[PDB]
Amino acid sequence: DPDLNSASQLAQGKVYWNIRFTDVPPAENPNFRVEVTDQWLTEVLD
Amino acid sequence: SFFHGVTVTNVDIGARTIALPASSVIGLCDVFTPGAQASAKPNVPVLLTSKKDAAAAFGIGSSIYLACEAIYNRAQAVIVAVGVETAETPEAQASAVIGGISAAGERTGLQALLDGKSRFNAQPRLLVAPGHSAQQAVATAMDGLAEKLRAIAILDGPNSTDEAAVAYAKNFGSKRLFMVDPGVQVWDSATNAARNAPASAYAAGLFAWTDAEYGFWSSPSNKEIKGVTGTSRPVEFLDGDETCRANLLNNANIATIIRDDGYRLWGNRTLSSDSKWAFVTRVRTMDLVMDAILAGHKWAVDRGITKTYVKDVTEGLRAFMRDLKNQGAVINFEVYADPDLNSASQLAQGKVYWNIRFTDVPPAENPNFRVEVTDQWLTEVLD
Amino acid sequence: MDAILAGHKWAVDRGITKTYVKDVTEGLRAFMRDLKNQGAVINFEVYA
Repeated sequence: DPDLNSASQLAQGKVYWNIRFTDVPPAENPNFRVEVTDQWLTEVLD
Repeated sequence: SFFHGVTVTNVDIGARTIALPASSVIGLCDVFTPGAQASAKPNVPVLLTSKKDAAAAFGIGSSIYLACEAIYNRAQAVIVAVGVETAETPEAQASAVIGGISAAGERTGLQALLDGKSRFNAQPRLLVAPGHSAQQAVATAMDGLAEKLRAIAILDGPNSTDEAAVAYAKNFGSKRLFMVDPGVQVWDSATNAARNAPASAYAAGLFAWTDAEYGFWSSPSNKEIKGVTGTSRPVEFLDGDETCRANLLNNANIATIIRDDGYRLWGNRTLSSDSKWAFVTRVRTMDLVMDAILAGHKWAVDRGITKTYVKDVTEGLRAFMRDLKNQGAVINFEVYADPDLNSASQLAQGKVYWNIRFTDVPPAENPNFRVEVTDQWLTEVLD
Repeated sequence: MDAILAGHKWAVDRGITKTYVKDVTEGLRAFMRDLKNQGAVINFEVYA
């Protein structure tokens, strides 16, 4: 820790470490967004 | 020491595979007389797979076996038949086909087709009530049933003139309704004469046949009906004229049965208000690639959003659409995880989004030719 | 114009795939190529 490791905190024996992490969320809702287009319809020409 | 010994783990991080839900189960509902020879209870669904199986459960004289005979003579597919007992008035027969729920807590009429997947694992994709769909009460009940099942409810209009067919087809406006107006004149083996069939089970044999012959992305709108020996009120389709009597019914989103004594279905438009869902082929493939993704991804409901999970759902989704492209169902596709919708706030709730964009194969309902006599290669006659 | 109309009634619901536009034109060039060496036309150009 840059801020919590002060000179007054270190002189009392306290020394702080930050452990930030992001866990793996359970994929409780996979959404699928299906759509019919006409975008690749001109690919039937050659 | 977490463990002193040999661990052998199965990491289970592969991309899975997706199968289609068979696309051809036919939901049937007509009348039959229960007795000694009809071995089915008058509201339970019966799974029928053969013509010998339909006569053993309903009898030969039943009006629902004549709908199985219309299907099994053309194709060979699964039929979830319901069957009802013959009511007194023709008005009270419509309230038995619609059904609803009973005092015993059981679905009775057309609603019993919703039990077609919980009991037989075969959800009906074609909804046919032959002869009763000509009433507006039954055909509105079959439209709401067709969205619960993601099915194509094949209607049939009245056998009156074409003004009574346009005025009947103007009531619906739903993309899961397919109407075949002119009544099939078919041979009756009980009275030894040509009776008028409702011509709705005969189109159901065509939908069940093109899935086994050409695939579920092919409209049945040029294929042939087998048992038909004529059409009541014969429609006109002469040469190429865009003002024929049968073409004016396809312009009103009604399929017809055109040729000399009725051997061609004609029309691939459903009764949709949007021009996007106009073709039956586009509605049929969309309801098939959305029930294959839904039933094929029930392994991924608590797998944990890792990098090898989002990458190995997409690779199992790109490979499913790639197996549809070279099969002939889609033309091209684009499957990708959603960049904007997969926010860090949505991912932290368990929601993770995928986009599946594709184009169906549209039925070539109007192949135009542009012939011209020119003089461009006329100087080629010099050597 | 009456041989093309009566000879393409198989293609009125076949579904537009890449093997359909390629194989209507392949049967349409062969109709004109067999009409060219027969002597009815001089040259042609069939294309989508």
